[PDB]
Amino acid sequence: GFKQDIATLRGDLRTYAQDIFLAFLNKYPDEKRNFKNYVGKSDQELKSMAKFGDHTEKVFNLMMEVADRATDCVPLASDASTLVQMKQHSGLTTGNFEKLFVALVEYMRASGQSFDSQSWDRFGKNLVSALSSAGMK
Ligand code: HEM
Ligand SMILES: C=C(C)[C@H]1CC=C(C)CC1
Repeated sequence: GFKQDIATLRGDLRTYAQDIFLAFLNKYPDEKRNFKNYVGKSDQELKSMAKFGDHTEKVFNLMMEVADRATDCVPLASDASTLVQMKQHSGLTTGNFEKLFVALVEYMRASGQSFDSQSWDRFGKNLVSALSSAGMK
């Protein structure tokens, strides 16, 4: 289920984080705007941009903590505020997070693994809702 999935992802987090974030940027190429340095780069190229591996892993480190502290795929309001109140998310809307979670769920669906993809989809919905409530537009 969801908790085991957090363990699975954490066991190879660098690899999952890159592959899911790349799935996100390739499904929604306009989202590369948020990361100028990423434009005109193949996946392999991105995977050798220091900022890429480090921002991606830090995104997934914190996403797995927020997932771990959730009850029934509902994140802590305190975690939602943090994501809203981060200066680097100033430009962001819940739409940015929507699309990340659509790509993550689709990645899990297409994987050969028994990810609880329905739980991740509810998690993404609930986090978007929490982000709105915490003041993201
Ligand atoms: C659960 C979802 C997310 C988490 C946990 C998260 C977490 C983080 C963290 C921890 C940082 C700081 C990393 C660092 O610079 O050292 C960061 C930076 C940033 N995040 Fe997010 N993030 C999430 C979703 C998003 C989404 C959906 C976007 C855009 C569509 C985004 C855009 C950015 C940008 C642009 C930066 C700074 C730019 C850079 O990488 O140099 N984040 N995020
Ligand atoms: C495109 C990727 C991997 C970005 C994810 C999050 C941050 C903060 C920058 C790298």
